[PDB]
Amino acid sequence: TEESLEGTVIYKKTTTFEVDGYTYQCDVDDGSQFVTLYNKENKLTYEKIVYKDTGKTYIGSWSSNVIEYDRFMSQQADFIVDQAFTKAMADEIGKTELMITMLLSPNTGEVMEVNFNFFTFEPYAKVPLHVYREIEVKLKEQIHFKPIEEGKQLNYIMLAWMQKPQGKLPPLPPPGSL
Amino acid sequence: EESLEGTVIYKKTTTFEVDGYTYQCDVDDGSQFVTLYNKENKLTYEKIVYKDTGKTYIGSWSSNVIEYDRFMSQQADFIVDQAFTKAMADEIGKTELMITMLLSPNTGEVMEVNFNFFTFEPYAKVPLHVYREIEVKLKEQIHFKPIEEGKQLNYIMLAWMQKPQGK
Repeated sequence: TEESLEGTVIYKKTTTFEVDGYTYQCDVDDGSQFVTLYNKENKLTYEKIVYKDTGKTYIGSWSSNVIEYDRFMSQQADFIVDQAFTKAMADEIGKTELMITMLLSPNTGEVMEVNFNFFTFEPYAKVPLHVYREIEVKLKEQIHFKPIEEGKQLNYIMLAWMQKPQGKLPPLPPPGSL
Repeated sequence: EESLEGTVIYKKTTTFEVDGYTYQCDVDDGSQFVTLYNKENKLTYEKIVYKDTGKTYIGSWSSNVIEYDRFMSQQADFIVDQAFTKAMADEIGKTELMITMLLSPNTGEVMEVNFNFFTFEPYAKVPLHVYREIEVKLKEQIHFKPIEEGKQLNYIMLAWMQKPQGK
């Protein structure tokens, strides 16, 4: 809980990180210094979102056209991201935001893959790999949304958002069923 | 040498009346998220707000609610650790329990405690007396001084994630 950012940039160029139990790929565009960080087992990182029946591109933007809104699950995803960072990291990060992407099954709405985007000149580029791994694992374990409307027809459902860790309280729990 | 139970205890919304206390287990069927609490608790679903305005308090590392007390935080962690046996802790693995203490913004005493986990996690096989013990001990032993924004809230929420080490 007192672990901080590392002193030097970890994700500086295209690299593979083989750690105990998992491998992450770090892809860096040299001109923009934009980083795409993902479990190397992921297959959909650069895949086009299409209607699976036809291969035609899906170009909607409103999430209610692909998933049923769920307040708790949405806030829990935000909480998982926020809670992975210590106060020391969050204080060093300041106002800069991380991009997180969850790729959902269009059948079950479960999180199949997670990936991260940020720039090498941002504080996210000094965040220890185990933080990103923890986010990936927890999102995959806990989060799902019901596919609806066009979402049921896609190859996958992409939920990408910008967030900064700030030390938020956990969400109010959903009420008990029955 | 008590271990986790063989089947999930907290599978659906249920009231557990045992000799000496009653716990409510609320389970959201879609998420399989469990909220486990003493049925006498009233604040489990109460929004934390600034009492003067009713505006929601989101929580932030930049907003102090209590005076930092390392030793008191260590006692809270010790209570949670010691309530589990080594056998339970070994079966639980890396998964963490969420514990929430709700404090008086006046006295900083722990008014209520509740627990959260998912039905598919090992915490859903932890005997009820473990949670009861944690609740009782936190309420009697743990207190913090409210300061700054904490004095302005309806209640102070201290929530954390912990994997028990076991007695």
